[PDB]
Amino acid sequence: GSRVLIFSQMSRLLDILEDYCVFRGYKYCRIDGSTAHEDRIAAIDEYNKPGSDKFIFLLTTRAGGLGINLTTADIVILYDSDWNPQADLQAMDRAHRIGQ
Amino acid sequence: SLLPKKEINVYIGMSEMQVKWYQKILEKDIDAVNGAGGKRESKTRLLNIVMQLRKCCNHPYLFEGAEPGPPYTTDEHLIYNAGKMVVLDKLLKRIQKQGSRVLIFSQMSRLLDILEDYCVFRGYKYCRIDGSTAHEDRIAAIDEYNKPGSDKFIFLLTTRAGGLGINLTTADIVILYDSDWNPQADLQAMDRAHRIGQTKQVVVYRFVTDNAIEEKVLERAAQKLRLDQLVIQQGRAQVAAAANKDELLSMIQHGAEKVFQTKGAFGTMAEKGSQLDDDDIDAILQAGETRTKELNARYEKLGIDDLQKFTSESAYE
Amino acid sequence: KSLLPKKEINVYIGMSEMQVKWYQKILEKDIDAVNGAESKTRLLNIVMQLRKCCNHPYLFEGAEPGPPYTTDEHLIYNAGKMVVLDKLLKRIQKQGSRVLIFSQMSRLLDILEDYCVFRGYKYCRIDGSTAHEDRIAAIDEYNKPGSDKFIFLLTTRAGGLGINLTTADIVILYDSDWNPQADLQAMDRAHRIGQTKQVVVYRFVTDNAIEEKVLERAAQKLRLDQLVIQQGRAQVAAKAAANKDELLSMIQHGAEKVFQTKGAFGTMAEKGSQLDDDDIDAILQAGETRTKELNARYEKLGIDDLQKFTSESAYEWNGEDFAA
Amino acid sequence: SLLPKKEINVYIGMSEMQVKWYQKILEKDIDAVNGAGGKRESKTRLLNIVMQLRKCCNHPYLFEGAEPGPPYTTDEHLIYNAGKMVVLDKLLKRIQKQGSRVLIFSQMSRLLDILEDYCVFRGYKYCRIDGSTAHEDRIAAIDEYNKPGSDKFIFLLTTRAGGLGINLTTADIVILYDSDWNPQADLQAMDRAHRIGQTKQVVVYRFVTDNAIEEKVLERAAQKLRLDQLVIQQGRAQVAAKANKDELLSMIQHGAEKVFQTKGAFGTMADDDDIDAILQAGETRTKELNARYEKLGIDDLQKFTSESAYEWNGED
Amino acid sequence: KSLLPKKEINVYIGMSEMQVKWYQKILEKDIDAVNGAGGKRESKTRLLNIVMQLRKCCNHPYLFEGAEPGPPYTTDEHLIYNAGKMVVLDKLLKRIQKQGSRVLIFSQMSRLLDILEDYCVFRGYKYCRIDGSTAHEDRIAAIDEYNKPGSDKFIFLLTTRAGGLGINLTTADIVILYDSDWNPQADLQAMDRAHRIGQTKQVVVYRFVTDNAIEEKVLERAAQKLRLDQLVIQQGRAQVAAKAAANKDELLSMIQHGAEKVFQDDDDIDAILQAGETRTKELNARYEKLGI
Repeated sequence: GSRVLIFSQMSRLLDILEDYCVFRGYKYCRIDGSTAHEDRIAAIDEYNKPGSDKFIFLLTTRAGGLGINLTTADIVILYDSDWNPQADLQAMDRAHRIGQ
Repeated sequence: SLLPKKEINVYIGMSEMQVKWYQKILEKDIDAVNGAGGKRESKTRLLNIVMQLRKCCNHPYLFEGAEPGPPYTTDEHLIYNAGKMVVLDKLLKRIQKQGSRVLIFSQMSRLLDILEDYCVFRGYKYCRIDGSTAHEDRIAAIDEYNKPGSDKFIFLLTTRAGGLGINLTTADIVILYDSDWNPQADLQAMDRAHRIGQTKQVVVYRFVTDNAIEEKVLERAAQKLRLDQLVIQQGRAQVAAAANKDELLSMIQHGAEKVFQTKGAFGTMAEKGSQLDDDDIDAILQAGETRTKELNARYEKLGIDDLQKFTSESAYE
Repeated sequence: KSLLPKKEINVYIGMSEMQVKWYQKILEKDIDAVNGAESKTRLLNIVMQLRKCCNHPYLFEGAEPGPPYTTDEHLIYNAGKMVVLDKLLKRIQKQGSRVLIFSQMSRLLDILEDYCVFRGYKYCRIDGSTAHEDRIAAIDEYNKPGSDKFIFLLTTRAGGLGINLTTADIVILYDSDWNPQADLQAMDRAHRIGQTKQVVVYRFVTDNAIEEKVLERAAQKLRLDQLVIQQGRAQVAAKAAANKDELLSMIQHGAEKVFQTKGAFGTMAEKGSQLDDDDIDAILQAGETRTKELNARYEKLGIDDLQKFTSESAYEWNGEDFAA
Repeated sequence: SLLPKKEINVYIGMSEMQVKWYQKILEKDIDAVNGAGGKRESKTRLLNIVMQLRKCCNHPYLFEGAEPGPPYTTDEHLIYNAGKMVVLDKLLKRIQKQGSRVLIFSQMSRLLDILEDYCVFRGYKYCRIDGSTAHEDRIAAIDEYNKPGSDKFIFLLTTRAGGLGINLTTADIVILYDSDWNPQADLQAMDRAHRIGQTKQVVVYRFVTDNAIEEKVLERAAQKLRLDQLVIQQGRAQVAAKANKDELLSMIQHGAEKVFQTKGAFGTMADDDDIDAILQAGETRTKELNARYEKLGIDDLQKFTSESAYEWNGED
Repeated sequence: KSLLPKKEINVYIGMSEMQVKWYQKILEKDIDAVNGAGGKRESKTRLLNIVMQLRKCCNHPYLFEGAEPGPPYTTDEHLIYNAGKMVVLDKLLKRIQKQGSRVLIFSQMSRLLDILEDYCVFRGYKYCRIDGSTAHEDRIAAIDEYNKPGSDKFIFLLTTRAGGLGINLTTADIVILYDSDWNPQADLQAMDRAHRIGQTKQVVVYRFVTDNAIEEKVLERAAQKLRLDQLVIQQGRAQVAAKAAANKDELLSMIQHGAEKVFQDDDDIDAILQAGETRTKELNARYEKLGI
């Protein structure tokens, strides 16, 4: 019953995970960080909607910005790591913050 | 692994004798007690009342002519005439029974004098650092209590006496007979036994005269302690309020790929083309205010731990 | 009196086909620094050129169609912000509202001057190169009851202290200052004591370009300034000594119960002078309980909820005069 | 058109003679003034002290042996030994000048005896009804004051006989020397001038001894008046607590249109996630409903009587 | 001890396809009163029946005879998916039990508790029941069975009638009002079976409401009845203060006022009326801002 955020340095790796989530029939949203502000607002709220359909959320590590909330997920997977330890540390803090 | 210390407020009452002296102190200057006189009065008058109530919450024998009439003996009245002594007597007894040793701190040296007579009365081996104690003396006092297989049991100190960095990890219990006005002072006295080298769980007991002046004293210090934490935790804010290479690099690279992709006009211009009817403007303003709310409600809620840029971020690679 | 809070709306704007060409040209002429390779002085130039492009291509020389330089509709449709502004001003006038227009670049106000003349918009202007007697002539000519003027062009760092243009209700920040406190001064030329109507502030932001990223970094420093404010309040209260009233509340606490007490007080009354281990276990149990409850009350007071004596905020004007 | 009345408190000091007697009252039972008696104590002991301070705030001559020693003569010290009488003299002097007629009420019949001797000293024509006055007598006193071309100018009355349903609109100024514990009794005296038939503006002047017992008394009556108003305006809240023909129709009709249109299932029927959406949105609608109604008053919740008179359908 | 204020949440529910058919059938078989043709006196009685039949429909179609497929009647999944409230209840109970909470379920209709009884056995929920039936049904025995330490029970089915009898059910923390009583004080008296002295957890009250149907309009009329009842209480309290005579403390504070200070021109005479009227308007302002 857990919900997961998955972070990556490479947007073309998330392209691979997109085809994976379709191959396994997983519901998901995605923020490249090279998306749009309104588009990623929708991706956030749809994942946090009380009663959300989605299960996985595809993210790039430095994408969302500061202080977005994805506490409706409880597990974070860092597919690969940033050079700066804070970028990964802030990726965990999407889930590990006030409201979790 | 150093275990976090256990700090417990032990709320104590007053003996019948203390109530008599507590009433007299309040009575001898009842005008200032009820808040009478001018607002121009210097702080000296009220502060004198605070001192007397503080001494009275410690031990009545700090007032001359209090101890039962001449000749003077050192017996059980030294214990049962002060509520803190009664709680301390069974507390110290239980501390030695479990193989624990204790540091006892106080603000007043005349109270440690009272505790000296208590320790001799009960046959407790003890050491004392006063703040009126020479350097070579307290060195030997530290070593005596820290000697392996030490004879001593209680260590009597004033909250300020020793100085920074002295080590008393051969004790695991700390008893604050009375509290200090600045919380860092009491916190430093706990860290005489709660520091690297301490193996056992440090427990700190703080004697507090419930429903009197010392309970109200304690709330203020707890506030000033909470204030200090907010300052220290926010100490990173002013150094953050220039521009990193990456910060300047992110400003330029932001949306630059989408610009190179574009051959005609950008968003608002490509979709509508430099001509805007009322409906198109209305969407622009509704979309902006919505993005404005979500942006402000996201950042005005943040804390220092999210805004603080690590120094390793400058290590651009 | 009642001063309605200011409504600040970010208006995200695209770029014209001409802007895209120059924006690409700027990125291309120094693609080496854009890629990642060390001096920020090289980057600070790229930033300033991109800001000019987000504002107007005609700020670059040779951009406007060659001589003669004629003022027509091309002054508008070649800049994304101008297209939005022309229709925004058109609606502003229809609803009987007057607008102050600020900018970081005086050469942009020059572009807006040519626009106002081309559209028949009566205007005034304070450039920070404007004499005091010439400033006061523009202030009064704009504020006089039944005034003919409609637009007032000012530089964000014009540096007028205490200038009053409350006869306008709309403020448009054509581009944004790197210090959010400077823009808040420009807002508080209409949104100040004396304003009777709803102040609406439009902040033009070039979407999906450098101006959108600057917008986010401004909110970060804007919040950090609030945190410094709160650290200052918590710092002042922490070093503050007790008042005569604060000392009084400490002395008076429980004084009535002591006068009420004839025998012993509290613990010494509950089980006098000799305490078994069951007595100590009850004191320590309730004592550790009251300690946790006491800490919980104070562990919930954060910087964002501090007793404010002076009511400053990073989201209102500093009173600081920004004459650069 | 009946003009609303102006109510003005006149805060009055006391004379030195009043001060000495105000002290003597508190001195003669300073143990009770300090409140050192038992709770078995009947209200009488403290009520006696209250009455004296009321007598003192009115006029010192109400005490035995207070007025200067024999002989008892009507002089200026009848006016300047009482704080209220000093202000009353100039107020009566100015009211008489502007062609207005005044009703003067009081609690104590022995004070009307003092105003009895005062109006003789000043040459004011007057009437008086004590509440110890006969019926046919107080008809002649009412008519004499209300007869066209009346000689009288002042009307002395106790608050007892004021509230009987009588009519004194021929005067236009009401002076309350002292106030009753029951505020609705003074309002019975104000409504002697301020009622049907009054042609001029009715102004009520209330004499209050500032910084004394009468100032605190004024607050107690001001509370009881506000309490009286709250209970009157919320009175119909109980009959409203005890269904219409229009409510039953709206109850039945609420969703009937949306129901008839349905061809499958209804709103939510047409996952554990599916329950978290309902509970969250249901809590939101609950907040707005409770906030909207729990802030309302009887002006809204009260059903008018004509609301039960279903007549036709505004929207078929 | 700390008794947490109760969280009351309206759970808005739709209707199944079967309910819509019956809800329409009720409205259709009696359209003259619904359209307003009822008249003066006869009409009011006809409308009161339609209300009660719609409430039966909002509860469960099987309350109407001939609704459930003919004899025999077996308890399967059709007992749940044919009623909107049952679907929400089935998953809500699934969450309530999983988080270790025990739930009281109230209802206006005992024949609906009959349906809920068939549901609990169909799902394996241990339960007790009080119908307000005083015929050989000792309600004391079920209370003790539900409160016993380490109890086997999970659900307690009650009629809103039998709830307000001074019975104590503090071992449960969740109350679900399947349907609501017309008198709000009856439901509040039903909530206090769990939310009373003895409760240790946060009491949450779920009120099932059929959205966009008669139950939603009833919900608003209940908010009216609940709020003005508070006003009558406030009037009663305000009534005592107006009838109350002064206490010994009230008399002493009146006497002591200014006692210590005593022991210690027409332009101007007009100033009293200015200074007095200022204080007179000021005095009234303090009390006009009180209100109930």
